[PDB]
Amino acid sequence: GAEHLLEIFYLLLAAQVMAFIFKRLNQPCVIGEVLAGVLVGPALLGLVHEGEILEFLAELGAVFLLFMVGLETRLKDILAVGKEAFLVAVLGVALPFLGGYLYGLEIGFETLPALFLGTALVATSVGCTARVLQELGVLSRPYSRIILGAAVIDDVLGLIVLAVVNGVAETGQVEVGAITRLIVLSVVFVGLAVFLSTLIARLPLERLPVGSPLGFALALGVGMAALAASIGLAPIVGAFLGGMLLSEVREKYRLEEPIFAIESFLAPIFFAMVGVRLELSALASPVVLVAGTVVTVIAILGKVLGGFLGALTQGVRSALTVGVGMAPRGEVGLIVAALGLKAGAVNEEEYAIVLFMVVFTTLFAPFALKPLIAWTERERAAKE
Amino acid sequence: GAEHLLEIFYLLLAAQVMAFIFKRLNQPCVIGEVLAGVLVGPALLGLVHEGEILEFLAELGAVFLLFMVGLETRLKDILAVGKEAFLVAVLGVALPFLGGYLYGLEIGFETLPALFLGTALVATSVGCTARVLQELGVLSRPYSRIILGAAVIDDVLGLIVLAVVNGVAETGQVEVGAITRLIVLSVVFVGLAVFLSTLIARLPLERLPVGSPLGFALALGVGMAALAASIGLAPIVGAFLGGMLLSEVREKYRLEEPIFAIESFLAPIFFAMVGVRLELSALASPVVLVAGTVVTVIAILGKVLGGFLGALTQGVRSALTVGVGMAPRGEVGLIVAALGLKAGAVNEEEYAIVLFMVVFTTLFAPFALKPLIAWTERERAAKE
Repeated sequence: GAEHLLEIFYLLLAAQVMAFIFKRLNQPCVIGEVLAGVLVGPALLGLVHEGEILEFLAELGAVFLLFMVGLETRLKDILAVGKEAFLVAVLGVALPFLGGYLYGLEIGFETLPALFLGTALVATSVGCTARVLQELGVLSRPYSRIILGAAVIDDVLGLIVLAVVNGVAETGQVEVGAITRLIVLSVVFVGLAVFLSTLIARLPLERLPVGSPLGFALALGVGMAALAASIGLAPIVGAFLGGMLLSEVREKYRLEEPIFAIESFLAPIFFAMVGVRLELSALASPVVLVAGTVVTVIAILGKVLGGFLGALTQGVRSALTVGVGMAPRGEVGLIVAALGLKAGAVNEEEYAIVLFMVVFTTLFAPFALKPLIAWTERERAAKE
Repeated sequence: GAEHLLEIFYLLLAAQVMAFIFKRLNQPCVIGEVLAGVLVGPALLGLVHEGEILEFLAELGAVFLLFMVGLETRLKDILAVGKEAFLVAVLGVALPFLGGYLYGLEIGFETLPALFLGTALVATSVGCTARVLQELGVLSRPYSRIILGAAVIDDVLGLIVLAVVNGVAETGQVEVGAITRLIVLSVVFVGLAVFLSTLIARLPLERLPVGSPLGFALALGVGMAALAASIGLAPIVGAFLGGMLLSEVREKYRLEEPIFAIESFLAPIFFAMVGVRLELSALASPVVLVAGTVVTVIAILGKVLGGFLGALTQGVRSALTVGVGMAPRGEVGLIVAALGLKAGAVNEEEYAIVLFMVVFTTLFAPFALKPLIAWTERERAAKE
């Protein structure tokens, strides 16, 4: 009711104000839209509290947020690259996950809670890294295609891991059987989506008893997510594949703009509500600060070697650009933390740590990647 | 959760299918988007049931639906007319309200429930009537401006009535004092909005600590609705005035399209959920059919004289065009019925009647108004 209408108004308003601040600070994405949630949240103001309704508008936020990403993914542009991206993607999953789990047990975690920190480090922000390259306008360059190409695959792998970890979360001590079934269910469904998505362009929706091409995209997006839930996979990342289907007809039917108008509404709520859950005790906690800073460096170095050994193919100057470029975590890492806390496998202390590092990784991207792209362009300006 | 994601998917899907059907039947608006709700609803299929979440997504639907209308209202175009529209608007409120209340007591209603049927007959669909004139492309003609101009004012008056009726609904036997306060609160707030809205064009949002002109429109829209609720006025119609503010800067900042992309998402849910609440007993009820058909004719004739005596100024040929043009009820009439049922002042039998006539009035508009506009154009083609 009007209880929540108010609450939403304070969420949107605070997010707008915090957004104007951070764009003026030249820190593009997924920072102020959280701290705005902290601000308007219980911890500081308390104009908004977490209700079941505002928890759902946070789901649609994450759903539409990854639906937008799945809509902007071209499977022509990626295939010309991804062989070298799939080398980075596998390293992108492998290196930081161990960094989370191994280091996690040393901070006194259990079996399950340790896996969640790893999965939180597995993810990569595909949204923020693209934003950085857009202003530079350098994205057309190949070393940018690898980073984004890997980031797409990596986020899909971050789902399957998270899905398995949650399968072990729901039911403890789960045998490898239920795990292996998710891996098969995931791979086939994705491959079927990829397979179907390639067959979409040849099939216009005109025969479908549909009232308009926008409506069908939505109805398909929510349906693809709901079906993913019935299979026992995260609905958030079940919509991303529903957008891969429509990514080829993206321009033809005029989708990208309106679907972004919806997403630009709901996506703020998701990032705020994640900030709402943060605590005063959580922020500035003596052990969290140390281990939070440490695990952050573990995340970077893991990505450096992962973005080097995997990107080693193209060049030295390029390999470094990929190592730093895969640094940001952002959206999915929150969908991990957000998922883990609600299942009850994530402690308030852990949630602080995850929200601590994602902030500092996103802070690190423009302060680092920006001069490197310049230096790579210089070396290529000589040898061309 | 995935319970509702599913439910939403069946709502959107059914609405899309029912929309393709009705557009093919040449019955433009707010018919299949309800019966789709009946279809997927308990009464027939039962894939969707009414939860608290899907009741809220029905509110945002009605909110964004009237926010869209308030955004498309120009206060330059209206002022050149409205003197003759305000003659129709007052008749538009006066005639059918008595038709509801007087006739209502004869069907065995009480004091309060009788007022709701009247208020349900007070409203006019501004959305459907505009749609009809768009295809004909005749809307630029003046006799179309009166109908729409009156329809805008009428819907604002339909709010204040409904607000008073609800004030008497919440607390029984309410003294004229609390009623008179709402009338003052309503008139001033609207006049202030109208006053402010005229002062908006001179003031671009550029100085506001805002991240983007879309975000501010939303945050303002929800805020204007939430503030309306705290005053004890329907939030649904508190957003309409928040869009009047932005109606002058409508084109400048590129709002109309994206805000319609959101509304084209949420607005279906509102019309479906209204259909969901309908009953098998409600549909095809022996007394409902009679009184439902009767009160429908009472609604038309009330609008005929109201759209004649008020529109009598321009011409005979035009006066008839207005009488029929004000026939459709649509959106707000549901917001009445929907409001009345939840407060508990509306019986299942009454809800049937209101949803019965709005269907038959909307059905009546194209089957009637269409040839009349032609005949008015012919008489004007001779005398020009």
